[PDB]
Amino acid sequence: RCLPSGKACAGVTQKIPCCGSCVRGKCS
Repeated sequence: RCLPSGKACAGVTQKIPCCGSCVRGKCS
């Protein structure tokens, strides 16, 4: 369920981290 870049990753305690790397509250 990793999030593909272009999304707002704002919840380190989420189900899945950024498929890539979440930076600046933005899946990069």
